[PDB]
Amino acid sequence: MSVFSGFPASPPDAILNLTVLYNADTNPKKVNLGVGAYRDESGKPWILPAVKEAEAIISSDLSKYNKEYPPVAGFPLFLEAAQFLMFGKDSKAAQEGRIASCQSLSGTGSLHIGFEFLHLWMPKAEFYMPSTTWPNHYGIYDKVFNKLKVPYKEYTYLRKDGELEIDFSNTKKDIQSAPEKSIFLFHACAHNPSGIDFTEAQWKELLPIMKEKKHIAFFDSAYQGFATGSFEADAFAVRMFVDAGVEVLVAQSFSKNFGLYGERIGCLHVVHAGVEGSVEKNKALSAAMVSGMTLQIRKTWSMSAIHGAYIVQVIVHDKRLLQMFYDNVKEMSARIHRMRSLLHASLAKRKTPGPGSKGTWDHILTAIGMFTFTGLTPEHVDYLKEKWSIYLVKAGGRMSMCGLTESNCDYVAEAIHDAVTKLPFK
Amino acid sequence: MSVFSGFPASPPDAILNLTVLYNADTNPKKVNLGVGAYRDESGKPWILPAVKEAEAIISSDLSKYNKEYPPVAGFPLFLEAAQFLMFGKDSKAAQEGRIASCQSLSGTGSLHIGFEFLHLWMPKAEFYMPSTTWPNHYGIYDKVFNKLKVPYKEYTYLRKDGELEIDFSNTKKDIQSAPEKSIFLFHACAHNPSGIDFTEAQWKELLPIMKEKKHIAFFDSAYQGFATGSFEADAFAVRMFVDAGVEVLVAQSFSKNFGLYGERIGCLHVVHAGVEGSVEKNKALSAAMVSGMTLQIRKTWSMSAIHGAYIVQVIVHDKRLLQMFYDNVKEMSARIHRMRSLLHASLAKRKTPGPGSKGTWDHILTAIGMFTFTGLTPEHVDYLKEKWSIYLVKAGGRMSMCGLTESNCDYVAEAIHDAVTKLPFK
Ligand SMILES: Cc1ncc(COP(=O)(O)O)c(C=O)c1O
Ligand SMILES: Cc1ncc(COP(=O)(O)O)c(C=O)c1O
Repeated sequence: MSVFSGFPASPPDAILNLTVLYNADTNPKKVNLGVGAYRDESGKPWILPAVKEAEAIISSDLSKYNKEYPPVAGFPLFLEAAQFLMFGKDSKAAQEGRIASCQSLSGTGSLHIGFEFLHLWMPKAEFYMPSTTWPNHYGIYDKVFNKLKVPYKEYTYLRKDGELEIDFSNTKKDIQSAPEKSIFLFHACAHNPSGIDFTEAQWKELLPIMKEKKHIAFFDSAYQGFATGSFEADAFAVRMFVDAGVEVLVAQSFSKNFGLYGERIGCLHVVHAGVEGSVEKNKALSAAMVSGMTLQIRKTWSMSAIHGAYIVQVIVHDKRLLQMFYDNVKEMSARIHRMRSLLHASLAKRKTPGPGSKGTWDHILTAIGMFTFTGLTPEHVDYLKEKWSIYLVKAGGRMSMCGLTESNCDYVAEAIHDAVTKLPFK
Repeated sequence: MSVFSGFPASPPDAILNLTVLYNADTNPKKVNLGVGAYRDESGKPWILPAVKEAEAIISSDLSKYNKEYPPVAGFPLFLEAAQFLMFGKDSKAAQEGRIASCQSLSGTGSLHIGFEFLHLWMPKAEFYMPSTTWPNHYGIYDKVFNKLKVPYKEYTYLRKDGELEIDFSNTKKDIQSAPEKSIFLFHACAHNPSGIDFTEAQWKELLPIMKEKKHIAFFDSAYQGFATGSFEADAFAVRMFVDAGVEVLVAQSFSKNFGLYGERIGCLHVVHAGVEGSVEKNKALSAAMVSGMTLQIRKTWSMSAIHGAYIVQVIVHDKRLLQMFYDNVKEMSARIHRMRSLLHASLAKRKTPGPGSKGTWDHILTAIGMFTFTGLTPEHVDYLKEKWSIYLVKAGGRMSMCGLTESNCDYVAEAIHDAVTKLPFK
C-alpha cells in the first residue's frame, strides 16, 4: 500500500563501487586498482602541496573567501584560470572573443551541461562516441538525449580484433563519411579506458576532415598533465583544432590533476569560429552562449560549488603556487611511470602469460595516463578480487596504476600469474 | 557561418542578477534587498561562528578531511546530520527504516533530483504547485517534465483579491478535487515569496485530505530556523505528515540556515509509509530508492560536493557546536525581526501610504522568514532602483529584510515614501 512498493534496486556503479568493496575488505594485503584516483608511495590519498598551500590561504581569510552564492558562470578569476590551463595565456581564441566559459560540477557536470547545450541548440546533430569510451559517457548521454529516442553513433577507435591499437584508417573513414556538422566526442588525452591516444600526426590528419565536414569537436579533458606530464603538450589537440577554426566544446575536470575529486570543480567551454564580423560581435555570441549554459544550470543546481573554484584560482594566479602545481603533476606522472616499470619487471621475471596474439605485458609500459587496459578477463577480475583482494575494473580488466606501490607490485604480479595460470587466455 | 550563429541571449535571472547590478552600482547609499542572503549589522556577509569553528577543524587535517570522491549518497555522518535536523533524533520514521536520504546540490539540486525521481517512477501523476511559489520551481519543473508536454497544475494559495492571506477554503477544495495519488509541492515554512504560511491548525486540516486521497507531499525546506526561530517547530508540517503515514519527499537546503549558500550543500529525503512488512523490508525499499537517486546523480554530476557536507556534519555531531549553531540561527532571526520593526516604524512615522485595501505597512511585521511581499508595484521597484539604488525583486516587490541595517532603514523608508507619493497605488 506504498506508492513506492516494488521500487527497483539499481546495481551500484561498476567502478565507484570497487572502492566501497575495497574499503570493506579486511584482508591486510588488499590492493585498490579501480577508480582512477592518485595515490602516493604508501597507497594513500595525496593532497598536492599547491592545494595544501591554497587551503592554508583560503581557510585563513573567510571574509575574502566567504560562502555567498558565486556569480552564475563562476568567479572571473576561476574562469580565467581555467581558460589559461586549457587554451594558454592570452590565446588567439580569447583575444578574438571566441571562448564562452562556464563553471560546472567537474567533468561529469560539464558533460551534462555541454551535451544538453548541443541537444537543445542542434537537436538533429548526430552525436558520435568512440567505440571504446568511459562508461559514464553512455549514462550522461541517455539522461540528456534519451538513447531510445535518439541513439548515439560510434566511430572506430580500437581495432575490432582486440589488439591495443587505433584502427586509424577506419577512424578517418568514419569521420569523413559521417553527415556534415555532426558532433564527435574526443578524449583530449589519456583516453579512458584504453590508454591508447591519437598521436600528434594522427590528430593532424583528423584536422582537415573536421574542417571539410564542419564537425564539432567535443573534448573531454580530465587528464591534462597525465599523458606527457606537460600541460601545454596535453592540450595539443584542443589548441590545434581551435587555432585552425574547428568549433569545439571542452569539458575540463580538475578532479585528477589538482586532486580535487570530491570538491566537484571543472569548467565547460564553447569556442566558436570567430566569424561574427567583429571582436565585439564574437563576444556577444560568446556571452549569449554562457547565458544559455547558466540558464540550464539554474534549473538543475542553481550555481556551482565555490570551494574547489577558490583552490584552483588561488593556485593558478600565484606564480609560486602555479609552478609548484606543475611540479606536483609531474611527480604523480613519474610515480605512475615507476609503477608501470615495476609491475612489468615483476611479470617478466615470472614469465607470466599475457593476453592478445603477442601474449606479452608490454602494454603496461606504453599505456597513456592512469590506467592499463590489461586484457584480463572477467573471470580473472573476479578471481583476483575473491582469492587475492585485488580490485580491478571488470570491463577490459582496466587497472588503475595509481594503486600500485613498491610494497605491492610483486604481490599484484603474483596474483595475476596465479589467475592466468589457473585460467589461461583462449 | 558558425554553427552557433544566431544563438539567443537568455535574460539574466531576475533575482540573482540583482546582486550583479547592486555590485556594479557606485552610489554609496545603495541597498541590496534582493536575494535572500543573511547580512549582519553592517550589511556584510556573515560566517556563522559555528561554521567558522567547523572550518578550522576540517582545514587542519586534510588526511581525515580528504578530497577523494565521497560515497555516492554522501557521507553517512552528513546523512545522519541531515535526518536529525529535519525529522528529529531517532525519529519513529528512521527507526522503522522508512527514510531514504541522498546528498544533493543544496535545495535546487535536491528539487531537480526529486522531481525527476517522481517523474521517472510515477509518470502519470499530476504535479501541483502553490499558485504563488519560488520562480525557479517553474524552471526546475520545465527541465524535468517539459512544461508544454506535461503542464504542472496549481492549488489555491493566496486570495484572488491580492491580499496577503491564504484562501484556505479553496486550498482544501483544490487538494480534495485532484486525482488520487497526485503530488503537491509545499513549502515547509517561510513560504517564498509571500511570507504567509499555513498555520498548525491549517496543516492539521490538510492531513486527512492527504491521507484520504493518498497524495504525495513534496516539501521544499530551506528556512528551517527562520520561521518560528526553532528548528523543531519549523519542521512541524513535515514531522506531522510523516508520523501520520503520509508519504513525503523533502528537498532540504543548508544555504540559509548554515549560511553555506555557495558550498551547494543539501539533502533529498523520500519517506515511505513503512508498510513493506518488516523493518528490514522497509530499509531494503529505502535503499533501493537511494540507489535510484544516486544513479540519477551519476548521470548528472557523478556525486555531490564534500566541503559543505563536512561543515554540516562536524557541527551537528559536536554538542557544543550544535548548540552554537542553534544560537547563531536565533541571532539571525532576531536581527531580521528588529529590522522589520525598524523599517515599519520608519514608514509609520512618515504616514507613508501602503498597498492593498487597508493601505498599511503592517505586513512588514507579520511576514514569516526573510522576506516581505511588499506589494510595491513594478513601477515602484524600477523607480527605487534608478532613483535610490535600492534593489528589490520586481515580482510582488519582494524585499529581503536581511539587507536592512540600523544605518539604512530610514533611507529605505524615505525612498519608499518618495516612490509611493510620486506613483500612488491604484
Ligand atoms: C575521461 C573522463 N571524463 C570525465 C571524468 C569525470 O570525473 P569527474 O566528474 O570527477 O570530473 C573522468 C573521471 O572520472 C574521466 O576519466
Ligand atoms: C523557497 C526556496 N526553495 C529552494 C531554495 C534553494 O536554494 P539553494 O539552491 O541555494 O539551496 C531556496 C533558495 O533560494 C528557496 O528560498
